[PDB]
Amino acid sequence: MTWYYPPDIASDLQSVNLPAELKGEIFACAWEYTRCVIPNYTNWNRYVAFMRTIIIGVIAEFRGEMVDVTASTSILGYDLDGVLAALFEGTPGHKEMAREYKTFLLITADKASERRDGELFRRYVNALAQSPRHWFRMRDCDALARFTIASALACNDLDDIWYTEEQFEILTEIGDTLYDAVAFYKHRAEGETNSTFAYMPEDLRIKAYSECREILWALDAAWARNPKLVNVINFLRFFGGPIHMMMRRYRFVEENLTIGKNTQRYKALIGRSEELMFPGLAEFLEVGGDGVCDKCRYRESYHQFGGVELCSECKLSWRQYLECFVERAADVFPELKT
Amino acid sequence: MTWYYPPDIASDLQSVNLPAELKGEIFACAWEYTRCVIPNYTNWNRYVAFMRTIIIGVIAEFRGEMVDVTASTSILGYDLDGVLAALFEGTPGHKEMAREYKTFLLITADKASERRDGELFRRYVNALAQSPRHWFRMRDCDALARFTIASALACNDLDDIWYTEEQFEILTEIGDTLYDAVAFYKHRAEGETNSTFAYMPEDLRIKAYSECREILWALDAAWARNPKLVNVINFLRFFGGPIHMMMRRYRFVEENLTIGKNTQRYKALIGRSEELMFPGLAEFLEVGGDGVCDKCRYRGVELCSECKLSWRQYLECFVERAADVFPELKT
Ligand SMILES: CC(C)=CCC/C(C)=C/CC/C(C)=C/CSP(=O)(O)OP(=O)(O)O
Ligand SMILES: CC(C)=CCC/C(C)=C/CC/C(C)=C/CSP(=O)(O)OP(=O)(O)O
Ligand SMILES: [Mg+2]
Ligand SMILES: [Mg+2]
Ligand SMILES: [Zn+2]
Ligand SMILES: [Zn+2]
Repeated sequence: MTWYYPPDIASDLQSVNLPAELKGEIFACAWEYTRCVIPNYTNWNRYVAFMRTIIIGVIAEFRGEMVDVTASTSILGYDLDGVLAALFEGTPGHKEMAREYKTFLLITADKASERRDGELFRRYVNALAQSPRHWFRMRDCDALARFTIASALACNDLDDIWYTEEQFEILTEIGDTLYDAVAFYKHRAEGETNSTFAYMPEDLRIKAYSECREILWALDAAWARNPKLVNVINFLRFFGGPIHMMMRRYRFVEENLTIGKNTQRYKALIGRSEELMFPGLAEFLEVGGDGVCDKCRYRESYHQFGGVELCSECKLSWRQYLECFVERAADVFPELKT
Repeated sequence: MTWYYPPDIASDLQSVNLPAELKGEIFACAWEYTRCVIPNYTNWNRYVAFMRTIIIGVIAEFRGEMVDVTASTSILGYDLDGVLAALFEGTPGHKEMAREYKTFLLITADKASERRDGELFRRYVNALAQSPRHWFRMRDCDALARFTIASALACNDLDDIWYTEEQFEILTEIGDTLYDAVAFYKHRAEGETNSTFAYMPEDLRIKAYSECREILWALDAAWARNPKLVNVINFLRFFGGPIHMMMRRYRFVEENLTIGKNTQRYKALIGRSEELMFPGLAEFLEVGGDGVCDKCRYRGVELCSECKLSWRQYLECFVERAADVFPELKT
């Protein structure tokens, strides 16, 4: 396996002590993922900037101690605010997407370090189980799903396209449900905190893929004749499982071409929430951080999922929320009712 | 489960007696295939023209009797040459792509009808096994591969991009190998005449997918900073397996989100070669028709030990042949 990627990023990470071999695999992952889920572009500078947000994120996912968004320094030799400005300067969601990405670095770096055992990560894992709507919003930011919808419009110079909050919530729910359904087994093997069907009932995993895919086709059909909006649908379609066959990050080939097998720091970051946290996350962490249910089983710190275990009365509410996805979709996207 | 597709094609096939639910299924298939392997467009008119070629093709592929390019009239209520001009007028391969398509209609509708037993089809299936280069050229046309590369350029108003014969051959070999690797099982339980790894040793299936996927990543890299060539790469990448997860035609849900389980007629049509057959097919049929190898078993053809190894060396050779054809891979 040779690692192929544009030379623009081939001398990235000069300040960073990792094997050249590993820099290679990281650069390739950012290229592969960018080309899979933003398969069209008009703006090379934004494309590469997006690639650089994936380079930092890949590193954060497996060596949290190397990435500290709180230090407000160079991150891995990159000036993060300026990379974020190259990407989104003059798009509707610049400031909010800079928050989305910093939240992703903060949480992913904590999860992939000692700091996993700290207050921020405990509050976050607990806050995931607050509610099914809360789950999908945090999972959105963990997967950079609305960040990548914003990035796909930006990289095609669509600086005038945007969505309501509820519209982002439906689009990312479709994307994340589709991915999380295909990535189930892989996520379990890893002991993930962040996988839809650690929380959502396993017996709905096939039905929920099917429903999401179908709605996606329905919105796609409704958006016909506007080729700009194809960049949003393509993100979700290509992210929602297909990347498992396409990216060397995954083991389709290896598996013989088959699919299916310190409370101060918290309070300081909460005070920096306008900088570091997506709109609403600080509230999510204050309300859900300690658990919201007496029967749900929390751990004192964080071939099985590593998160909160929902009690069976909570799981019904999760089941029921999944089961009214079509109505919740048609609701924010009236064009589906037609 | 209901069928979703732009309302532009929702009243196609008014001349065709089929249940509205099968029309719906066919419209969905064409809409879903188009969006999957041509994920961008600028030219909606050309995009609908492409969907309609897929609509006709879906119907040829399961009821050959309902499609006859030979009869020189409208096909399933479409003016075929008109859909093809809507798609390709001003593009560099209009005449060739029209011949390409017509060959697909000719061979697909024979395969899926009584004509399956004719000289023309008998010669075509023997011609598949002439050589591995021949297989990939004919598989190309059976899958509308280069037809779809051309349509991806057209649907994005790239009226001036084209490839040499050699360059299409490699591009479609990438796509057809990736697709045929993944679709192996779907095709074994179908008894396809047209599957790569019925000819290519089955053990190279995994290697080949890997290597094709690796070359497609190398090509993608080389073509960086030229957004218009993404439409070529995107076709091969999304055609080559990922459609099994994305289109309802396939069984990803139903399999629990898993992948991996007369001679007068013949001579009349050769006489209409410039109209009905891709450049060179006539020859492939003339020379290949009665088999090429004393040892190979003809009547899909079953290859001898000598031939099977020659095909092996042709697969193993792929990187060299791609780099030969596309200097951009060497660097
Ligand atoms: C920047 C980012 C979102 C992730 C870094 C690794 C990358 C780029 C993976 C491919 C994109 C996916 C599937 C992200 C889901 S977050 P996940 O942790 O569930 O991804 P995984 O399933 O482990 O690949
Ligand atoms: C336009 C066309 C070429 C085919 C008509 C039906 C469609 C739209 C199928 C999907 C496109 C593919 C993968 C073509 C392979 S032909 P095959 O018969 O070997 O593929 P199969 O696996 O049976 O779909
Ligand atoms: Mg992960
Ligand atoms: Mg078929
Ligand atoms: Zn509970
Ligand atoms: Zn032989």
